[PDB]
Amino acid sequence: MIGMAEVKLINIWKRFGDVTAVKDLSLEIKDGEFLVLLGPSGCGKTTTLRMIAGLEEPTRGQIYIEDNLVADPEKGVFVPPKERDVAMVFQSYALYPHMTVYDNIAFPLKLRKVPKQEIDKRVREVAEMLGLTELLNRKPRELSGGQRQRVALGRAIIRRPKVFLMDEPLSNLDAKLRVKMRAELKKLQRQLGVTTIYVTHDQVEAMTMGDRIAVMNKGELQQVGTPDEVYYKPVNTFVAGFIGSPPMNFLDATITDDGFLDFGEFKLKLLQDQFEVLEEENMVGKEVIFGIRPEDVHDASFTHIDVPEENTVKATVDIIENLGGEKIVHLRRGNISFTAKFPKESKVREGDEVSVVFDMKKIHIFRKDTEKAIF
Amino acid sequence: MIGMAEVKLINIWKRFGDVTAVKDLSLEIKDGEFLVLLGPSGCGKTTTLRMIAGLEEPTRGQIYIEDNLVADPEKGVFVPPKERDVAMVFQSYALYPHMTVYDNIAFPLKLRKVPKQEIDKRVREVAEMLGLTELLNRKPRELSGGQRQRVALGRAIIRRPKVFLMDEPLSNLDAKLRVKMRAELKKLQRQLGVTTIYVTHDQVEAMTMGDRIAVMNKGELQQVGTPDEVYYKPVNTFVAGFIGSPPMNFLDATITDDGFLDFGEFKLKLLQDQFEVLEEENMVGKEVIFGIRPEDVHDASFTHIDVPEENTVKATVDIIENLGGEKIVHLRRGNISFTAKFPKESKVREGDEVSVVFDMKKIHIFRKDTEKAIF
Repeated sequence: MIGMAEVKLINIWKRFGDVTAVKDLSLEIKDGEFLVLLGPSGCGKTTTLRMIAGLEEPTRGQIYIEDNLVADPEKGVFVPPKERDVAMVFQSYALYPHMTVYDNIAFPLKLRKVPKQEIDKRVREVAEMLGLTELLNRKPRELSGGQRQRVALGRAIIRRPKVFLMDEPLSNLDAKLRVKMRAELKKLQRQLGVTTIYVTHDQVEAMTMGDRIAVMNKGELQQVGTPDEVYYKPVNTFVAGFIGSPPMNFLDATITDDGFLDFGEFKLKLLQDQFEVLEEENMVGKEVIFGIRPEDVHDASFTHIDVPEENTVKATVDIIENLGGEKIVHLRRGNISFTAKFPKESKVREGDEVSVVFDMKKIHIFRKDTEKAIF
Repeated sequence: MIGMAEVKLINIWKRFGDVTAVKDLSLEIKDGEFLVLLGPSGCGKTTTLRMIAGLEEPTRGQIYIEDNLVADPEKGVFVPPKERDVAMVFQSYALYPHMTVYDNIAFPLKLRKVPKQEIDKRVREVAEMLGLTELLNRKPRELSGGQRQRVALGRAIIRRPKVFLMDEPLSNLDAKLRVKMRAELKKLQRQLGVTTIYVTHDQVEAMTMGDRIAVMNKGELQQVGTPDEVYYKPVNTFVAGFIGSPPMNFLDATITDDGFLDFGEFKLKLLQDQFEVLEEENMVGKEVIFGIRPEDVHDASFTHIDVPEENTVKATVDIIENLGGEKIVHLRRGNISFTAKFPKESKVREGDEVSVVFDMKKIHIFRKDTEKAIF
C-alpha cells in the first residue's frame, strides 16, 4: 500500500527564466522499485531526475530521501549528491579504451577510496552477474558490441547507493541489443534490490522494464501506475493517447437515458455497470469523449462477441495498412472516423463496406471539459 | 499469367568501377501494375530505376518497354527518357512557393508544350481526384502539411507516361501523413491505370501499396511476388528474414526417417505432406534450416491446436518485451533460442518454464547449403 517512500517530492517546481520545466510535482518512489519517468521530449523528466540527484536545486518544494530532507530552496537546504547517497549512472560515454574490463568496472570505486580487496570482491561479483568473468583482462577493442554494453552496465552498477538514477542509458542503441539490455538491466536491478529511477521517452522500454511508470507531460505528472494500469486505466486523454499504438480512437458521444452512447451516425449499447456509473455521476444526456483502442474494434467476421444493434457498426474502409502480421484498417461512417485491427487473413479491400464490433468491455469515457477519465 | 510485359529487363548489369550495383537482373513488369522494388540501402534498386528511366545506361543487358528496345550498350542503343515515354516523378523538392496550387500542378505540362486548354482540363481533373479543387488559387504557404503533400502528388501524376517511376517519394514524411499518402497514391495509381515502379526500403510501405514486390539484395533479385507471396512463401532465407517483424526464427534440424524434425533439445512432428515433400527430394537424414515466425509459436495456454509430443515444447523465458498490445517472448531450451508472440493477458514472467506450441502449418524448410526454400 504505502509505507515509507524511499524518495518523495512535494510540490516541486523548477523554472528556467520564464520557462516552467517542472510544475507542482508530488511523487513518492517506493523502496526497491524500478520507477520509470516516461514522457515526450521537454516534459521535464530529466530536470526532475537531476533535482533528485542533487545536480540541480528546485525553484520551490521539498525532496526527501528516506524521510531526510535533501532539498528545499526556501529553507537553505541543498544536500550535495554524495551526501544523499543517490548515484547518477550509465551516462553516455565510451568505455575507457586503455583500461581492461576489470579496471573499467573498478574505476568508479577506485575513485571513491574503496579498499583494493573490497573492489576486487565486488568487481568479480558484478562480472559474474553480467557474464564477463572471462573477459576481465580484455581491452574494450577486443569485445563485441554486446559485451561492451555489459561492461558499461557493470561500470554503472558497481556502486551501492540508496538510489540509482539513469537517463535514457540505452539511447541510440542497436535495436536487437537494446532489447537484450532492457532485460539485462532489469534483471540486475531486481537482483540488487536497489531503488531505481529511470528516464526514457520510449513507451516500449518503459512498459517493458518499469515496476511502475510515472507519465509526465509539459512538466506535470499525469499518472503513476504499473504498465497495465497506465495502459488499461489511463486517467485522462493524454495518457490514453500517449500509450499504445496505433493511437486509441477518440469520438464524441452523447449518453442517452436509454443506456446508449449516441455518436450521431450510430449508437453503441453500454454495459449495464458502465451506464450505472454514468447515472451516478449525473452524465445522462451529456456529451462525453468515447475511447476505444483499435485492437478492441473487430472485423465482424473474426469475432463471436457481436450483439446485433448493440455493439456492431457498418462502415467503409478508407485505408488498409498491411503490417504483415496484421492489418490496420481505417474506417469511416459519415463524418466519423475510427481505426480497427483486422487479422492478416482478412480479405478486406479499400472501399469495402464492412461490419465491425466494438468490445464494450474495453472502452473509456472522458469528461469533455477536463478530459479526465470517468473510467 | 504472362502476356506482353510493359517493361522487361534481361540479364541487366551495372558496374561503377569495381563495384557491381546490379547483377544479372531479369525482371518483367506488368502493364498497369504497381510494382515495388524493395530492399536494404545499397541493394541496387535506385540504379535499377534510373536505368529503366534512361538516366543511366546499363553496363550490359537489354531493357524493353512494350517490346521496344530502349537500352543495350553493346548495340549502341540508349533511348533518352523522353523517347521512352516513362517519367521519373515525385522527387524530393518543395512546392514552388511563388506559384499557386493550380500552377504548381500545371508546370510539368506547361514546360512540355501542352495546350493551355488541355492543361486546364487535366489540372482540374487531377485537382478533383485529390480534393484540391477549392485550393487551386492558394499559395503553398496557405496550405496544411497534408494539403501540400497532395499538391506535390498532383504535380507528380499530371503527366501521362507509359510508366511512372518513383524513388522513396514519402521519405522522412510525418508518420500519420505517410500512412494517408500511401493510400492516396495507390488509389490514384489504380484510378489512372498507369504502370508504376516504386522504390522503397520500407517493408510496410511496400506490403501496403504493391500489387507485387521485387525484393533485392546486394544487386540481385531475390523474389518477385504479391505481398502475401513474399510474406508466406519466401524463396530463400534472406527474404524470409527480411520481411516481417519480429524476425522469423531459424533453427538447425535433422529430418528423421520417422517423420520428425530433430532439433537436439526436442523434436517436432512434420505434417504428413511436408514429410512427403522432403522424402521426394531425398532429404531424410539430412540437416536443414527450420523457419517459423514468432506469431506462429503460441503460448500453450492460449491455443487449441496443441498435439502433445508432436508440436509442443517446454522452454524457459529469457526476455519479455511488453509492446502493450502484445508480448514478444524470447525463449530458451538448452542451447536453442527462439521467439514467440504471447497475448497481452499472459501472466508469463522472465525465468518461467512454459509450454509453447509450434503451428506446423506455417513452417519453412531451407536447404543448408544454398539456403533456398524447399517450402
